[PDB]
Amino acid sequence: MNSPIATVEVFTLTQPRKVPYLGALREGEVVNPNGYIVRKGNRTVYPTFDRSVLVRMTTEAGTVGWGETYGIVAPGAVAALINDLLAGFVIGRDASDPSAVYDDLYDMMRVRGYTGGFYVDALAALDIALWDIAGQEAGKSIRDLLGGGVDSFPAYVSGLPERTLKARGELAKYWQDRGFNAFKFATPVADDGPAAEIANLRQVLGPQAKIAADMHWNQTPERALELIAEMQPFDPWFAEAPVWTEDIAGLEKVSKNTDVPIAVGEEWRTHWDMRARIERCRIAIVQPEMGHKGITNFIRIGALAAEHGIDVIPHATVGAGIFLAASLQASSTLSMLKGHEFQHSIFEPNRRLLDGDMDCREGRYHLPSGPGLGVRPSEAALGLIERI
Amino acid sequence: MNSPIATVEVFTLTQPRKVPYLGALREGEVVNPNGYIVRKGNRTVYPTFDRSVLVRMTTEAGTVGWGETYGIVAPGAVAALINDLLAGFVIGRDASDPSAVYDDLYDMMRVRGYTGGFYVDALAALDIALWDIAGQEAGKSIRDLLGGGVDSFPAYVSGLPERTLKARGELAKYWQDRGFNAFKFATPVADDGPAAEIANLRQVLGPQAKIAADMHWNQTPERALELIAEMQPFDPWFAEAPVWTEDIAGLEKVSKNTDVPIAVGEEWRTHWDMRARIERCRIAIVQPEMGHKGITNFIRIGALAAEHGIDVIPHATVGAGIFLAASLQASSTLSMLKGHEFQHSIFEPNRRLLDGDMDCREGRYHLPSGPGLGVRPSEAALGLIERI
Ligand code: NA
Ligand code: NA
Repeated sequence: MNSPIATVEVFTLTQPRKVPYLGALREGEVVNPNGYIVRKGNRTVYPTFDRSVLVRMTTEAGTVGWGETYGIVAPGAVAALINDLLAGFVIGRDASDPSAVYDDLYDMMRVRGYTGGFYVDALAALDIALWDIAGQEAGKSIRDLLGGGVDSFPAYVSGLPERTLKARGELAKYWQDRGFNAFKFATPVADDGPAAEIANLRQVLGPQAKIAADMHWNQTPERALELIAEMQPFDPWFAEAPVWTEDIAGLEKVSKNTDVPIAVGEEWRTHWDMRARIERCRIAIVQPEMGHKGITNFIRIGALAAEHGIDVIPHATVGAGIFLAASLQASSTLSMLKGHEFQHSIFEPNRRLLDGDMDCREGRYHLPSGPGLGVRPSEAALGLIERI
Repeated sequence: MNSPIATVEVFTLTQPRKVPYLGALREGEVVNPNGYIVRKGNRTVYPTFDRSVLVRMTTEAGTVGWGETYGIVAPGAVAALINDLLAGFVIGRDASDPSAVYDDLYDMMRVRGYTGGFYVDALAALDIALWDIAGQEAGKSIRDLLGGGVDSFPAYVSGLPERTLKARGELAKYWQDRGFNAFKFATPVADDGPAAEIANLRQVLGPQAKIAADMHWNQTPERALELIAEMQPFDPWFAEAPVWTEDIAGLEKVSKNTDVPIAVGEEWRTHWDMRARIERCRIAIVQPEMGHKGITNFIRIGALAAEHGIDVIPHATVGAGIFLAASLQASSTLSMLKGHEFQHSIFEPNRRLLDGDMDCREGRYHLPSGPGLGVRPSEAALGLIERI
């Protein structure tokens, strides 16, 4: 029934970015070795390309599962973890209980403090591939295997890649006319500030639209609160990532001193990360990123949200569509799911990279139909992947 | 004058000697074909060879600094991080303000959640190399660059690698007679349990000996409190790692419900990790590991401990002697320093792998003389290093 894992193969898929992105670099920033650039304003490194890490996992019987995680930065890190260490402890196991395999792999390195970061990125890719196999072997979609899920849910527009405030609103209105009712903007994009941006968006989109602000971490708690106050006359849906990730005291302060819902969680890895915040802060929404987390982690974060009446609105990002499909599968089973980030500019071009009916239209994701993940890399994608 | 960094070279060094496991290999334990072994107790993975990652960093003027981090598992992860991402951001910088460079590197990935693990392992190795250069350029030891430190301080015996209770007591006494006054044992080891072990050690060593219990993580807070209460009559020096690292609520419960000092922190990476625990828990002792952390992080943790009256008792782990030399340099400056882990099997490799006069004799560490770290790899070590 469940055939042992025979092989674990790691790949990268690297392609040119197809969105204007270098407009964010306004301070004379220079490309560093291997194509990296640091934005001076937030000190964060960015790739000059799109890249993710893909895993092909094959049973003795020939069932092929796929997983994926972040590969934008030093994909050799995940590749080393899998090739040197983790693959050996997956091979010979089977997919009868994927979460048991995850928990064993996690346990190998937890006491040495590798409880997140690249280690969990690696585990995420293996976990998605193993659940894909489990579903295929059962003849069930992952969501079915997880107890049942819905086949569609709301999607919000993320990413307004235009140079001017005016053109950003025109882009949002274009998406509104396509049947989207929920939107998010990033505060560093906003030249006259987040208040002027939300003011424009609110005017353009009308009072019924949901308009969230991604505050993108780089504030003191006091400044975060000031900016949230400036935005609040325009009815923000939520304020996301008001302070640095490490600053739980600062998040606590922000969350207890505004009524604007606070959303966090894209950069977490496990429910343990969630526990550290919700035990201290007022968190309205969690925003898990499947590519960092894997299905086992995502399901446990979802269950913890249900315990505390916290809404779940998952993140989305640069990737081939494999971890996104995983996100949809897992998200669909969650009682606290309100909807899901939609990166139109990433999703649209990568239809070519996938076999499988995953769609997003008229403000809703439509889940794929097949057993397991329901998607796989297309023949075109297989021509592009490189071994790592 | 501080000359800009020209080159960053990454190596592994695999040792011809092997530190004992604490806990004899047991029926059913498997040597994986990948060269790793998972232990039946905590399900932590262990290597079959001791190995660390070394970094040689060279200025344009030709000053050579050395750093070191963990390499026991998947050293390709750190190597990829350094070769692909980090080295390019260090090249061109100088050692005038090593902590500024550390901060810039850390900031590149913090919003994506890479705030620890292998990322900070890699930063630790670079940070140690940069301080080594800074010292040599100033003609000052690292401790003198940091405002001055002691030239020696007490070491304690951090574990007792023998296969019986009786033999571990005899080994403790052997070290007591050779100048040691403080000892630690691992609670899962004795067949009769940790109360039986501490009772034996107390009887063998006498009232004056400090005897700590390393609880090795795998307890509920309730079970940890039960075991601590059983050991309590025998005057434990501290109870280390009573619950899982991620279980901050569990650590709070333990620390608030025993008067036995609680010690944690070898598997942390930054002062952020400390802040998350000390805000909620009663921590008596922090135990930073230089190989995971680097000088910048280690000193910040020391300063935070000083602010809160928390004792600092650093960890030690097998390596070539580079991160250990860094540990002694940084520890020597700390007002809260109350000792430092030692084991014969951990220290001994550095006698052949390092040139320099770092020592441990009669139960005390003695710091090397000379600028920077005051040590560098020996001809033997330069022979054995392999590029990665
Ligand atoms: Na997010
Ligand atoms: Na320790």
